[PDB]
Amino acid sequence: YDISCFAAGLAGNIFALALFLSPVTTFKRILKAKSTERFDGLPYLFSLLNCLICLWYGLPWVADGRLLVATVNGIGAVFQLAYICLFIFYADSRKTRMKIIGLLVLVVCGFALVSHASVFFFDQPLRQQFVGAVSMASLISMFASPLAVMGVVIRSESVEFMPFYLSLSTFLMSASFALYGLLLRDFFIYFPNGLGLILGAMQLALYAYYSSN
Amino acid sequence: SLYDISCFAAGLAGNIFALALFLSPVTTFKRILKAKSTERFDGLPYLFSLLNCLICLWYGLPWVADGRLLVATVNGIGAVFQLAYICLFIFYADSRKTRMKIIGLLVLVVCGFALVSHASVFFFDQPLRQQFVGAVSMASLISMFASPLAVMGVVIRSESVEFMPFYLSLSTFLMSASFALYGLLLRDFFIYFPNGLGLILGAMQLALYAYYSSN
Amino acid sequence: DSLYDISCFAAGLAGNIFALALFLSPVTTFKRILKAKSTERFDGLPYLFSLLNCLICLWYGLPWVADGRLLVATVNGIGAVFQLAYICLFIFYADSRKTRMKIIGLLVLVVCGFALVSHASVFFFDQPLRQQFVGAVSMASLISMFASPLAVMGVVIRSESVEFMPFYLSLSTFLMSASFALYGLLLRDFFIYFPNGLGLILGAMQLALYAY
Ligand SMILES: CCCCCCCCCO[C@@H]1O[C@H](CO)[C@@H](O)[C@H](O)[C@H]1O
Repeated sequence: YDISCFAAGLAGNIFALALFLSPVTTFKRILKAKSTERFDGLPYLFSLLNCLICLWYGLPWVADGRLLVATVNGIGAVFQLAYICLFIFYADSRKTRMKIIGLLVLVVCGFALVSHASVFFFDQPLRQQFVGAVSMASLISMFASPLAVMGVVIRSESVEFMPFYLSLSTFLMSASFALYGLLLRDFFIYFPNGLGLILGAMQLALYAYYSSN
Repeated sequence: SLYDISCFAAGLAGNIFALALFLSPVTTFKRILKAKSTERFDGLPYLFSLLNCLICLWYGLPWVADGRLLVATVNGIGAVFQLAYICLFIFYADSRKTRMKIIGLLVLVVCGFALVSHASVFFFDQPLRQQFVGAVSMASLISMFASPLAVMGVVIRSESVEFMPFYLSLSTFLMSASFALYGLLLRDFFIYFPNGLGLILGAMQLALYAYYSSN
Repeated sequence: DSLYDISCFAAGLAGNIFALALFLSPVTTFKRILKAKSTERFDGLPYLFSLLNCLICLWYGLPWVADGRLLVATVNGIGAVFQLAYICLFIFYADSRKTRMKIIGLLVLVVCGFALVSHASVFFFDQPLRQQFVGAVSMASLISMFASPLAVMGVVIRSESVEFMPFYLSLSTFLMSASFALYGLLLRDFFIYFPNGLGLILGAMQLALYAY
């Protein structure tokens, strides 16, 4: 019973590694110029903020018996950090440079603030509930982009901006982590990951629809 | 007792008043029905509304919150009506983009709702369940208020009450008042707060209607 | 006894005095409005949002909601009064009937709504859950206000000009945020510390930006 839970966690984590390779396309495009035209820099920053707070949830002081999420969000957050660090010097125009760096300062300092406030002001079991609520809120907030790109596919009647390799992996990742939180009976892990399972399932199905015809 | 009877009277009153609100888009859907076009109309609000009605309906049901059944009844009959609407629309939709958009959002709302209901009964044992489904529900209902506030804005800017009918505004004012009374009697915050907030909005709406209708 | 109290009251008073500059900040606009007698160039909503914030926080400050929260009621009270004065001047000096009606309607919504949530807070909730509720609502408000100065920082970074964003205002705001942060810190009240800690961060970033 335990073994299956742990295996599920490892599987979900390793699956997340695949989703993390998705933004490499714009990063290929940076050598010429890094804006990117038609695209906006902040989401990567946003994603890292999320991964930070979730990593906070993962740590043993906040919630006991919840080790693996700290692992996936940790390696994920670090890899994101690499992205923003790469962006800011290669940023186009000083204005963009300063904006992204500033927002980064905001994220790091703020996360330090909520980490500190969380560990100081809150005693168990409240601490877990709070950091949990914030984590679930972040994960749910993130889902906006896949829903939007789904909208774009419907509008264009074409998968012109939606890759399958990324999508299938994310579907598997949500299913796995949903199983993780469900088996662990921790709601904060289960719910958003289940919602992600739904959004991904819709993604795969609609992809079948527009790839077919 | 007098409290049981009053509670039922308030709940039912809210139900009957609300019925007008649910039947309000029947004119637009009749016009949609004519010439079988959804080109001119959208279309999405029925999804946002169905999601809301389901989550409040879940709250009403006896497993999550007991003795608040009339809420389940209004939200249920309401959800069926909205579902009929999105179905009529979804087949009568003009262009594949609109039809498939509505289909997708429908799958999204229904599966999502299933997820939150199931999680609610699974992960949560009483009374926290009631508190959770309550907060989610209250959040939804308060979120709905965006549209009438918006049309109040349109009325003020256009100095016209074209998009604000008194019959509807008054009826919804009454349902809000009634359910506000309902929660108030039940001493249920989750019922009282959003409908009370709605009572304020309906009151302002009726007032602005008075101000701008007179001339 | 411990050095809890001595720092505790002084932090609140000092923070309040530092805070005073922010409430007087838009008076320049009203000076420019008073000569103008228009309000065309300016809208209009921010004074209402700010009044809403100030009432929710003031309610939190009251002994009805929270015991031992004395200074907060004071600063938020002075704030609410000033904001109400602003809204009255804007609404009377309003440019166009549309603006006048927009503002009057929203003022009605805010005052009526706040009274509503006050009543519900004191009615439905018994301690300590009440303080937790009014705290959560207050915190959401205060954090919500923070969007606008961040917006002016965005405008400054994007537009090379450091127009708007006063150093006096920025320093005063950093100081008030920091002080009330210490107040929440000593009280071990999360709802007080967290938004003000965030304010200390935003003030720090702004201070950094004056060093263009
Ligand atoms: C969006 C969330 C905002 C705060 C929501 C929390 C409201 C607190 C619930 O109030 C009352 O507390 C009782 C316990 O004392 C409950 O058993 C009862 O059902 C309820 O009437």
